[PDB]
Amino acid sequence: SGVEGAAFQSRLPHDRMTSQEAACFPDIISGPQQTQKVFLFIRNRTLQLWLDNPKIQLTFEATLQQLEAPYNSDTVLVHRVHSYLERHGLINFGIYKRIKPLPTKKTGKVIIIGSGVSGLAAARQLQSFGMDVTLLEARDRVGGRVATFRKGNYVADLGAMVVTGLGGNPMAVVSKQVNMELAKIKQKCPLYEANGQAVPKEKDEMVEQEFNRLLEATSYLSHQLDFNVLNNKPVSLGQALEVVIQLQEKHVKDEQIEHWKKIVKTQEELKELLNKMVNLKEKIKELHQQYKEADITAEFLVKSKHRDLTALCKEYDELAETQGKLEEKLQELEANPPSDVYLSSRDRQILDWHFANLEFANATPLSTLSLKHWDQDDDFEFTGSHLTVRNGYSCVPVALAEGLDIKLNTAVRQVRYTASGCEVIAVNTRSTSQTFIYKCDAVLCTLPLGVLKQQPPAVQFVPPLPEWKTSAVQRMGFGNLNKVVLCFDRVFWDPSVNLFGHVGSTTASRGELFLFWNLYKAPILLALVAGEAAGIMENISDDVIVGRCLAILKGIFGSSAVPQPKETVVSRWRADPWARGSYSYVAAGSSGNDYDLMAQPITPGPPIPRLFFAGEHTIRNYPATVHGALLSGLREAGRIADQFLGA
Ligand SMILES: Cc1cc2nc3c(=O)[nH]c(=O)nc-3n(C[C@H](O)[C@H](O)[C@H](O)COP(=O)(O)OP(=O)(O)OC[C@H]3O[C@@H](n4cnc5c(N)ncnc54)[C@H](O)[C@@H]3O)c2cc1C
Ligand SMILES: O=CCCc1cc(F)cc(F)c1OCc1ccccc1
Repeated sequence: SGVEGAAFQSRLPHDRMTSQEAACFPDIISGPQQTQKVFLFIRNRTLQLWLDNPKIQLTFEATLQQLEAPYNSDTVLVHRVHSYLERHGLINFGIYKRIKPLPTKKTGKVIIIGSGVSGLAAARQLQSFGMDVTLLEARDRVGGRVATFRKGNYVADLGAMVVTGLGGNPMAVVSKQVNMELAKIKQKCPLYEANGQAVPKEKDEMVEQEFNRLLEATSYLSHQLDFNVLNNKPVSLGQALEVVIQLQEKHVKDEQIEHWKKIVKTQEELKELLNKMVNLKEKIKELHQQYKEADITAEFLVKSKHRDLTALCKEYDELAETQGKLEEKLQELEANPPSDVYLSSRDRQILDWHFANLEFANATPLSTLSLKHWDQDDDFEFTGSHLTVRNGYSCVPVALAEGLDIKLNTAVRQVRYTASGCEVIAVNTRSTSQTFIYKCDAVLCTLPLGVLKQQPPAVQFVPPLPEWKTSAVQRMGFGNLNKVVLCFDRVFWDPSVNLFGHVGSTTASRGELFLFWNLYKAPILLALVAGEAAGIMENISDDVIVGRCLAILKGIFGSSAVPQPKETVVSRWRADPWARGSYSYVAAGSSGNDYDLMAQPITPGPPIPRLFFAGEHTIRNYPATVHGALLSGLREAGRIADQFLGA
């Protein structure tokens, strides 16, 4: 349906009130059910008006004018619902044409640290709400971990590049607003072994299905058997995977043992039976001779010796009947051995590609992921196919930056917050002698988790952050993932596949250049460096790592088919001082709850909150994504306006 679709697209149940709405509308939840349905229709229709045209501000008046009778008669309720949706960034978010120009006198000063998607999303909200907002950004550009390389006709994303399903995804709104060219990813992903040979289809399917089985077994261990703690330590996904593989190997060795036992027993029966048949020949050879050694007692002696001879001969033919039914049982047993091994050496390498793919998705070696919680956010996945941004994902933060007071090359060094306000201290990155002091009423910190983890600290908080916050910072995972960009003047790969895989030769290096992406107008290939390889490869120069790419590609397509690239770029996110990694993951011994602790604002002791937090590491249901960063900025903007302008 139409207004039901609008609730779904807003990640809301179309036919009941959320807890958040119950808090804000307690008179509605406690009142008659009929009025609750009116509330839900006003809410849903208001979201539909916005989602149907997110390029213009949806005002209260225009909401009222487009509601059909009887709904356009309860002016007060319509206003209450519009204001609530607006305050929480469910309408009039992103970048859109303002109908109401900005208030000329501001109310409250907010310093936002960092001009990534979360800081930008919050900044636009707070500016719409009539506040004085300034973003301090250490880089010479906006976007943070959205970072697009552009040169000539080449476009390639070094940070985020994939939009997950559009159903429920706020990026569907921003896409319409910014005019992103999205393109669905084709799922075919052929694999090539380290010698460049294609993986045969049957081995590809067999190994992939084994990967699915092994992973489901860890989830059974975790969520049915509650094997999550061992020797007082949290179990990791990698650790659980090693256990389920050990049991598969045990199973192979057992069935092998059973099979050898069947062989041996059959051999022993034949050995015994032949020995018995031997003695029966000796017994018949002795009688067959006493049949030639030969009257009335003689005419009856032949009858008796023929009766005796041919009975042993019938005994012997029957034993040769069992002799065949045994050595034919032996013959098919030797021809049907169970498997020698669980995984052939090549099978294992292929299985390690699927693990590498998973270390890509989580940005970290599997031995670091929480067995119990590594996928705690699964239930919030959007619907629809995934897409890539053919024109470069930077179009989103560049569009969101329009009209904001943004200070580039301005690195925050110290954040001071008291019950009387805040001071942010920053230095010019092009001239670190120049110092700046920004006074404000509130600070919104969107610093990446990697920067918050840095010891000694990059940014100093005065007073120091509370222990409950720093230990959450300490527990949470912050992973790494890197990309080599290869720009050619000609397409030598299969233009109709967006993905192909390189199967590494060893487990430890399985994430090295394991996945290639064909996404762009110009002849560009992105290769991923995942897992353990991601951090280690940053110590390799561009030319050497490009050379290793070209060797892989020369192995797959032929040495003469691969020309030298015209441009190359290599990300080093861990070594990047303004990121120190790629994105959070749920570390063993962490949980979703640490994401909630990260979102919690700080209040100076006895008072009102001064220091606020946004960023991909602060949103439990959508971590490590652009849409999660965006949603987190909208959330903190609502919280800050509630504090400084009233709920
Ligand atoms: C390699 C890679 C691949 C990814 N792929 C997937 C994908 O395809 N799709 C997806 O949805 N997500 C993906 N992500 C994750 C996604 O990009 C991030 O979750 C999101 O961009 C983070 O936004 P943020 O606002 O939380 O942080 P950021 O974008 O990092 O914003 C924080 C900002 O603070 C700035 N800053 C740092 N230190 C200081 C300081 N001292 N003073 C001032 N400013 C400072 C930084 O420069 C930055 O601009 C990927 C990320 C990376 C790096
Ligand atoms: O390019 C960087 C990948 C960024 C990323 C980080 C996430 F936490 C979740 C994602 F959806 C995602 O991007 C698409 C993706 C989906 C599944 C498996 C791997 C990647």
